[PDB]
Amino acid sequence: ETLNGGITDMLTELANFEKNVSQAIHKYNAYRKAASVIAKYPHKIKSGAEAKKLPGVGTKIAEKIDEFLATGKLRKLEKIRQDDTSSSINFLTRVSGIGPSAARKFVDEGIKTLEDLRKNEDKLNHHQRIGLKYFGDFEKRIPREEMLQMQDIVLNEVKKVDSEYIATVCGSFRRGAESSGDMDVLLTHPSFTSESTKQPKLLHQVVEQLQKVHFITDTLSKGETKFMGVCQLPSKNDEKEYPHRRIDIRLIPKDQYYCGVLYFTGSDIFNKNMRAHALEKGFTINEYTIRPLGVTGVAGEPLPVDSEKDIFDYIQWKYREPKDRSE
DNA sequence: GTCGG
DNA sequence: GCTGATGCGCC
DNA sequence: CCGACGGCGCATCAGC
Ligand SMILES: Nc1ccn([C@H]2C[C@H](O)[C@@H](COP(=O)(O)OP(=O)(O)OP(=O)(O)O)O2)c(=O)n1
Ligand SMILES: [Cl-]
Ligand SMILES: [Cl-]
Ligand SMILES: [Mg+2]
Ligand SMILES: [Mg+2]
Ligand code: NA
Ligand code: NA
Ligand code: NA
Repeated sequence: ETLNGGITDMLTELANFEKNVSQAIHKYNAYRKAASVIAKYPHKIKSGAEAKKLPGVGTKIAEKIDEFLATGKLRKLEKIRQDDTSSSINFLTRVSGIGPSAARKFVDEGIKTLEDLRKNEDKLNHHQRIGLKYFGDFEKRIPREEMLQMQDIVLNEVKKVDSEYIATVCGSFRRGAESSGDMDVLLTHPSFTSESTKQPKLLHQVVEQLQKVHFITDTLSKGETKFMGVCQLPSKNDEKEYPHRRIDIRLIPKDQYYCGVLYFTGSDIFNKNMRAHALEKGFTINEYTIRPLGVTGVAGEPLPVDSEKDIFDYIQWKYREPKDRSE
């Protein structure tokens, strides 16, 4: 039981319908902003009107909140749940590497279930095949206890490649979450800055060492600065194995560490809303820089940054600890 | 879907 | 190959 | 067919 749990689950469910079925990404974003502001609200919502006062709730969402508050359900969602087609499209998007577009296509050709995907593996790309192979594993959360073991493995192996590397586990882990959806690792090295890429293969050396020791087991995508893949803790004899887990590693210029760690710590909705506040203050924020906004459209050169807090400072936000950036 | 130019 | 658009994903 | 909305890495396709 969470305070306005009913409402936020309804809106979250509709968000996912819009993104996955209607391919209406802004409606997705609207529903999520509403869910977010309502989850922050410290009172029980008693009407649509009350909700309408909040930023990002308008007429239509207020009417839905009135309906749900009177009846305990939403007709629109009942119909969507009874629609086999919608339900298949939505389910398939949960496979890593099947987005809304591929899900729709698969369903159009009558591929609607996990069994159907295994029968039509030849229709899937490498990434999708891996998402399917570990589907059950990727559904499951990682207890913090395991995240700590995984961190120890990563930091130790990284140190063995070169002790000038610094690896920081971000995402929900950094936000103090008791369980995590995956492992996000921010990487820096003194040879890679906004000025110069001096050393080649900097990210590659880490990935290959983590592969050598059989921690990283599969690669979904890979470039010079981002690794997206799979890893697994070692297990003991006749102990059942650990689930395979999703891992993301991001290599950021050392001199842009605070912008990177801010981005990688999230949450996602926090980030979008911090970046949104930046815009209405005449700045733009990415994982590399905070820049002031001109007029021609263009951003100006990066502003100096010496902490996560300095970024909040530019935009008139009081600092938020990582744990206070979750939903 | 909402908000604001 | 390029530029630009799309589809996958990340926080 | 009021348009903006947060921003970008990697992979792949279109029209050169
Ligand atoms: N668990 C199973 C069952 C059957 N098959 C085989 C038999 C067929 O050669 C092919 C599937 O053909 P179907 O058209 O029966 O499979 P569909 O998934 O299309 O049938 P449905 O309409 O029931 O979804 O795969 C399989 O690989 N695995
Ligand atoms: Cl939309
Ligand atoms: Cl920085
Ligand atoms: Mg994560
Ligand atoms: Mg996430
Ligand atoms: Na409102
Ligand atoms: Na997916
Ligand atoms: Na991740």
